[PDB]
Amino acid sequence: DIVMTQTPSSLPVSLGDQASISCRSSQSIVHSNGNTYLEWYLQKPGQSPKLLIYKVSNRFSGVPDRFSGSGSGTDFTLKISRVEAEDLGIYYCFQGSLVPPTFGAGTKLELKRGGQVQLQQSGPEDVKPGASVKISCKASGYSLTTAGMGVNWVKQSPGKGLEWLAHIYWDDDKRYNPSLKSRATLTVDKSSSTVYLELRSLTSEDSSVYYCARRGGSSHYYAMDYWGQGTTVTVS
Repeated sequence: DIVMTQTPSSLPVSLGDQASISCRSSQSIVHSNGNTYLEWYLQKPGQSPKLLIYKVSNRFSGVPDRFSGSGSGTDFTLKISRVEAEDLGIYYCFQGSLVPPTFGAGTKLELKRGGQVQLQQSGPEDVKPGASVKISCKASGYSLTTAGMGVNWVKQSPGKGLEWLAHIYWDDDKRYNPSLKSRATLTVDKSSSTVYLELRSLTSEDSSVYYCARRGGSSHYYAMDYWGQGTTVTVS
């Protein structure tokens, strides 16, 4: 099992400053075919994460020239040349090359003090311990069955960071994270283009925000280029 290590935990900066974040893997992240799948995501304070960099070197569309991938092998570094007010948030590094894809611990960029594809998620669910939940993600602006498309489910707990939960593929290949102890079930409604995640036995540990994200094409190297706004699940 693979562990991403994000070196700076904090790294406060001032506007217009060089910024560098590092990520290091417990094993070589590379794939049987010619490829390291490593991504950099930005999460601004009140919002879902968003894709910055994929295939370790590549800027996703809309991402300004400030950002650069600059990694190889077991060691990768994201760099911002000139920091702007927009660039403030928590940065996560992500490996997609192995079976339980793992996120980095995060790095929070904060100011120094002084001197049309869309994914829609169902509403919040409050439930009692032992109960079950079914949350939905409705994709529009594209087709779930298009080659290369997939849907990842990722969970964010307070303080526990980002954790990968499950995946469904355009051929309806469904894979889960053994951490869930087979309590998860993915299903699909093709005509409504809606993917359903079901959690079977709930404890307070399962209380988190649940995001669904689209693994992009083979063009984006299966980086998650579009995210839902999240669904808050709360266990009494």
